[PDB]
Amino acid sequence: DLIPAPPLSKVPLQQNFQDNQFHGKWYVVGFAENIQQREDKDPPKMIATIYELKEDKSYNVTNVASNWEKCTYRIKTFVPGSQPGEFTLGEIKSRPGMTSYLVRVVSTNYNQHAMVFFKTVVQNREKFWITLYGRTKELTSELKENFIRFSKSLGLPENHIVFPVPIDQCIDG
Ligand SMILES: O=C(CC(O)(CC(=O)NCCCCNCCCNC(=O)c1ccc(O)c(O)c1)C(=O)O)NCCCCNCCCNC(=O)c1ccc(O)c(O)c1
Ligand SMILES: [Ga+3]
Repeated sequence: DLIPAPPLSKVPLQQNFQDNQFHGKWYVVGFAENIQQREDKDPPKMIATIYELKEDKSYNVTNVASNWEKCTYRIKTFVPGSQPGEFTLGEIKSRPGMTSYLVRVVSTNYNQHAMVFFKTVVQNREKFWITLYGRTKELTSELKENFIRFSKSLGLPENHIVFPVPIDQCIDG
């Protein structure tokens, strides 16, 4: 029953993607995925994803998160794909059984919010998710509604949609 990925042609790409303007810290204020919202857990803590543009035009991507022990810094590379705003994972060989990792910036105004679509295939199991990014940790009802609406348009119902809890530890860095 795991929810199938939509066809990539149904996933918008941000027109005229500006990689310099997309840089820096985004708070992951919402997310939806085909796999789960788990189902035996308190609501998750917010993470930050930091996009640093390298000289070769790929992104160094740092996920900053809080766990009971400490702040974690998980780093990967987004290499440009065929169109501005599309990426694939540099370190794909480091993911056992992974044959594909695709990123598509669906929309953004650069200084406030973004939505990013992700898709992965690992031993022929397809996973996809959408993140709602904010330059601030709080966002308007307006944006939360757009995101919910977008998620549903990709076949993700409301019980697959999660709004992480803002924290100060780790992600204020
Ligand atoms: O196999 C995976 C899954 C995946 O490749 C992709 C995946 O399925 N992501 C699911 C994210 C669902 C949304 N979660 C809630 C929202 C907050 N998270 C994100 O926005 C987000 C977005 C993208 C990510 O890849 C990610 O990890 C998280 C991934 O990188 O997470 N991860 C483990 C990789 C192990 C690498 N070898 C061990 C070294 C230690 N790990 C890392 O350094 C590292 C670095 C960057 C990573 O993204 C990472 O997951 C691990
Ligand atoms: Ga990861």
